[PDB]
Amino acid sequence: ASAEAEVKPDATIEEIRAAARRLAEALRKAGVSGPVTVTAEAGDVSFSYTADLDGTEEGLKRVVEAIVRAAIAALKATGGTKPVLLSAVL
Repeated sequence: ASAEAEVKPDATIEEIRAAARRLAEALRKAGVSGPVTVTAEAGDVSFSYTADLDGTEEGLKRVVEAIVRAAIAALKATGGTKPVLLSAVL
């Protein structure tokens, strides 16, 4: 019930979404269902959201969009000069 990816500061939006889909896809690969709390950590800031991972494709895309939301907040808050640790906990 845990997944992490480290995103480079210079990352494109496609790269961020790729990381997000890897995290949600790893959570999908345990038969594991429930509220997922996602977090993006960068420097001295952290942002978290909760998305329901229910089993539907639509739940997966919700979780992905929460991850990408948190990630962009982190990169904006650190000026795109610091790596971002994406994590998703179930």
